[PDB]
Amino acid sequence: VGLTTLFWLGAIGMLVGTLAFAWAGERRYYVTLVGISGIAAVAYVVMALGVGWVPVAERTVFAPRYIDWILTTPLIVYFLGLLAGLDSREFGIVITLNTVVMLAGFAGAMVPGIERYALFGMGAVAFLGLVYYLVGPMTESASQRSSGIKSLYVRLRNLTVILWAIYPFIWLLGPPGVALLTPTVDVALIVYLDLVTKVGFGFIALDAA
Ligand SMILES: *C/C=C(C)/C=C/C=C(C)/C=C/C1=C(C)CCCC1(C)C
Ligand SMILES: [Cl-]
Repeated sequence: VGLTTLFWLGAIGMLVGTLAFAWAGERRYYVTLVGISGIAAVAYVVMALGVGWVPVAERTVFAPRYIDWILTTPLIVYFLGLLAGLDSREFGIVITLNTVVMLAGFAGAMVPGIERYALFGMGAVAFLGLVYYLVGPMTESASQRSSGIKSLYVRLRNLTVILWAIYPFIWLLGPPGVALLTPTVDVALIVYLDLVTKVGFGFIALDAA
């Protein structure tokens, strides 16, 4: 099982999700889910073709992964913000916090020296602030909606919080960090997480609709 095989698997999974969401497509929600998995599909194909594998010191960094995350994770937060009924100002805070996490990870991965752990730490701090907004203010806000919408928000929120919290550990234990986990295992774990936090996320929304 090679890296390219794992990338192709993620590509196929994202593509199936993309077509499923487009078919089922309230247009805003369905269009967002197409963007979430559609962008990831492209990133995985590019990586499957061997494009964007950047050598850094003694590790290999996958640049398309971080461009993907920077564009798709704010769309996931946007989806959750619509469910919770955020005003346009609360959106700005959480999307700003999200972008800090994603940019810090991208920069830390691309830096060869130990300064990269300083960048990782900053993303960790901003992530804790993002979790606070999901579990607190956004949950208060979602409470004002129908019982079914509130229930859907809580289920997507917990899926999001629990799984997103695993990524920094995979990053740190993998090549970008202490380089303990091997690239193949590290990639396999992230392909699984990407698929669940995007396509699984999406199908839980379809089921409730
Ligand atoms: C579809 C892709 C998803 C949901 C990716 C999520 C990625 C994260 C939650 C990554 C978080 C990170 C930290 C909290 C600190 C810095 C390193 C990151 C980017 C792995
Ligand atoms: Cl990486």
